[PDB]
Amino acid sequence: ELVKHFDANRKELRPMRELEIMMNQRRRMLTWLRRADFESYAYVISKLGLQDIYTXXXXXXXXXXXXXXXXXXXKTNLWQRLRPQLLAEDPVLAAQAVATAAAEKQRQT
RNA sequence: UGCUAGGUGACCCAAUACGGGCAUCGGGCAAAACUCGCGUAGGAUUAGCGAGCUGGGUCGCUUUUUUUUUUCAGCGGCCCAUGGCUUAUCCUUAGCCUGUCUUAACG
Repeated sequence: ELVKHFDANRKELRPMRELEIMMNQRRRMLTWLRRADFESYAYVISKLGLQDIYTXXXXXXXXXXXXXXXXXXXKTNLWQRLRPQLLAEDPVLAAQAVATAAAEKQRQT
């Protein structure tokens, strides 16, 4: 609901720090819980439907079939960078992004 | 592989009588050569490595030789898995360690 609010409001700045605090503590919680109780980890990111976000390294891929996804660069504003990360780790938000993109492109047409 | 001692000689030299060289065998211990575990000058005004930059298969990788058992590497050619590192590369200083001097010691 905050990412819906935050394509709605762009120039908000105070609890966007709090938005970062939720994203970072959620990352801490998954990366702890995978080490701690793996069945609960898999259970939750199947029920919510989330990918793996755990950590010259590999992000715990399988034995074979080593499909990969790594992004490293070779001055920004806020929401122009905080939007595609939160789109990137979460597939439901990517689905909402492509759905509202098709919605606006066929609503303007 | 290299030394020293042995034992052999259808060989050569020496011998008022006998030992040396020369070939081969094998006992003793030995070097050599390779591999990896770590250590190691600073520089971001060196940030990507202009590269096979790492790995797997295939050969080529110039010898059989005592009983159940025995023989490295990208080093080159070919495919191929697309990865390997990130003080990685690049620069400039510099042989390295024990040493010697000092400090009470650490340095």
